[PDB]
Amino acid sequence: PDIQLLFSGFSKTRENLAVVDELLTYWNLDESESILDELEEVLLVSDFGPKTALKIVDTIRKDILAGRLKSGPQIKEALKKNIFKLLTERVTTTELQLGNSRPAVLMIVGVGGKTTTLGKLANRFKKEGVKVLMAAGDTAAAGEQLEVWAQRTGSEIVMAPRPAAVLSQAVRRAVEEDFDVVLCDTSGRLHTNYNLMEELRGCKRAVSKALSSAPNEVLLVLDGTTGLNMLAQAREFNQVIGVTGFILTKLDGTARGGCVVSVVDELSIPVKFVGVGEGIDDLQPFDAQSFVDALFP
Amino acid sequence: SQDPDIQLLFSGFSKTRENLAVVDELLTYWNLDESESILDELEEVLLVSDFGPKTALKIVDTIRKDILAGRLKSGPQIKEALKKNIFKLLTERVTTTELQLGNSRPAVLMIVGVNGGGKTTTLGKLANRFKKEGVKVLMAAGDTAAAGEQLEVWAQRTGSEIVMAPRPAAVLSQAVRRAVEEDFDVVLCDTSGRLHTNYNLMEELRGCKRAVSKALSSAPNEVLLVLDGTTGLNMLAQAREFNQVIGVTGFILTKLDGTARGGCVVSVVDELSIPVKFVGVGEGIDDLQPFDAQSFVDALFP
Repeated sequence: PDIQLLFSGFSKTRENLAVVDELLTYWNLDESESILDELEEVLLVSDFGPKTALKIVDTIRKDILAGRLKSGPQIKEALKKNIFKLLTERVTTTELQLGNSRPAVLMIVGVGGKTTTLGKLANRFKKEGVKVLMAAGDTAAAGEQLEVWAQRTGSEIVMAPRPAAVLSQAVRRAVEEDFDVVLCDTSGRLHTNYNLMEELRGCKRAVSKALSSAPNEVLLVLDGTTGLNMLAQAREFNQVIGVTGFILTKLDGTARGGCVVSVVDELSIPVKFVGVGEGIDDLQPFDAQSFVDALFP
Repeated sequence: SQDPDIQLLFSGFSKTRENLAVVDELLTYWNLDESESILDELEEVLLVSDFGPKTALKIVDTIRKDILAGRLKSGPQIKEALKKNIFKLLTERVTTTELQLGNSRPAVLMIVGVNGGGKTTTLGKLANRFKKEGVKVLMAAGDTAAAGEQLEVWAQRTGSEIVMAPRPAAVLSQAVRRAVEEDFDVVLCDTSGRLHTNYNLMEELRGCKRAVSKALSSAPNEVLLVLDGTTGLNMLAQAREFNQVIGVTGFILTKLDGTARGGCVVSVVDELSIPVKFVGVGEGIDDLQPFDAQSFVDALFP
């Protein structure tokens, strides 16, 4: 978890949020409700969604009316703590759960971003001495793009033609050849239809048939530049297949960084990685405290 | 000037237009094999500018059908259809963007919304438009206490008269009565509002509407909801809430020069079926412009 990569990645979001400090020099009990309305609107500008911003600021209001918070600096500290709590109190661990046995199998799903993320995940595993096999289940440039990442990261790759058969072939090969992790690509569209839905579920079934412990992770890749708008496709994908974690890409230069909090809060599924740059190492594991410190240093 | 200043609109939407500029590049990669992939990418570019998921879905879905039907066969043609579909969404369902001042005077416009200061500023810039057209304006400080003082400054800058306080309904009714007696052409009313309505505030706003209609049965002629454009699509929550309290006849979307999320204009018209009547595109007093769907589309996609 590279702190300066996270810090630079959230610089545009942090710039909108910087007005919060200015706003809270103006705090006293008499002028509080107006100031908190303005605070809530600052959060909405950074894509904390209406419900998330409501609950963050509502907790602060109760604490003020109860006498627990009685200064700008104290309110600022409560804001940070409440955001940390929203990111952590309900969700399971941000860590990948690879289990006891090998191979672990990770399915990557979502609506090019997926291909890039797949490559950067492979690079992380390779750096730790882990033996990776990629599976090109997005059936045709997708397969070729994935091949470049394989060669680039020193991973092996299984290619096509039916996605389910590609995935099951890769899982079988990994079990036979003592691979530690299989990284699967899958087909997806912005709007799911019956057929695409049937295909993705069929992929999950083929994977579980080839290896009953699989998939260990289903990771949904979302474009952070769409901000809160990503919730619609996230809800849809989770209806198709049990998503175990999110990967939010392209957060670098987004001003809409509050969407990270909203997606965790609304969907009760952890964000596991954030993409904070174009570099191969710019896919970072998510940590709630580091994220909060990046928005509010 | 009932026509919008085109260069003010153009500069006002520059941040939105810069995200939307990638559309042309994207469409250079368009062909029938990758059509579905390209249109997904297109739809995502719209989402970045806060065309909301439902609005972006229906814009692009029409293009998908026209492609499958053979009507569209090129990047340029798809680009043209994109612009036309946005124009249609902005115009096919809503009533006129014009203010409806009616036959008799005074007309009465109530300004509502969450942000006292945005409302106050909008009120002042509306007044300035009326004054420039020779219209005699009376302001009513119904947001009951700096709100009243801020409005007083705008009354002065614009040469408008003002009625001040302390209950809002009584202030509004006093101003409407005064306008009828003293032959004013338009009364511009401020009202109280918060980000989240409670029972009491809700009741107060409804009480203001009732006091206004009792003082003059043709009033209010307009109920204009002022929304902060920098919150983008997030403004839909407070817009739905206000329209449940009082019959909103038009939106005013402010601070649009500060955001890339200009698609929120389309989303609000699409979702709420109520026209956007003005857009605020700068800090200048003349930077409140009357809305026109064609001009807006040309500002996003020149």
